[PDB]
Amino acid sequence: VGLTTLFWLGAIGMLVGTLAFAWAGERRYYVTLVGISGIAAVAYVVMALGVGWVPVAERTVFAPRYIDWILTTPLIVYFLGLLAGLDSREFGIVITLNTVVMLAGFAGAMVPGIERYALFGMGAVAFLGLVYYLVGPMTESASQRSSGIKSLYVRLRNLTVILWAIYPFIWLLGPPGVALLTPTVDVALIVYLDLVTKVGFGFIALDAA
Ligand SMILES: *C/C=C(C)/C=C/C=C(C)/C=C/C1=C(C)CCCC1(C)C
Ligand SMILES: [Cl-]
Repeated sequence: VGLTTLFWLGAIGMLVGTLAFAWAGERRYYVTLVGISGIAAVAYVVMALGVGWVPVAERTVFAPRYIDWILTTPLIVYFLGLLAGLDSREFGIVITLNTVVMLAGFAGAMVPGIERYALFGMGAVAFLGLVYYLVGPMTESASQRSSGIKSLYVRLRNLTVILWAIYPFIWLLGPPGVALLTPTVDVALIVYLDLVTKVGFGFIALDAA
């Protein structure tokens, strides 16, 4: 099982999700889910073709992964913000916090020296602030909606919080960090997480609709 095989698997999974969401497509929600998995599909194909594998010191960094995350994770937060009924100002805070996490990870991965752990730490701090907004203010806000919408928000929120919290550990234990986990295992774990936090996320929304 090679890296390219794992990338192709993620590509196929994202593509199936993309077509499923487009078919089922309230247009805003369905269009967002197409963007979430559609962008990831492209990133995985590019990586499957061997494009964007950047050598850094003694590790290999996958640049398309971080461009993907920077564009798709704010769309996931946007989806959750619509469910919770955020005003346009609360959106700005959480999307700003999200972008800090994603940019810090991208920069830390691309830096060869130990300064990269300083960048990782900053993303960790901003992530804790993002979790606070999901579990607190956004949950208060979602409470004002129908019982079914509130229930859907809580289920997507917990899926999001629990799984997103695993990524920094995979990053740190993998090549970008202490380089303990091997690239193949590290990639396999992230392909699984990407698929669940995007396509699984999406199908839980379809089921409730
Ligand atoms: C579809 C892709 C998803 C949901 C990716 C999520 C990625 C994260 C939650 C990554 C978080 C990170 C930290 C909290 C600190 C810095 C390193 C990151 C980017 C792995
Ligand atoms: Cl990486």
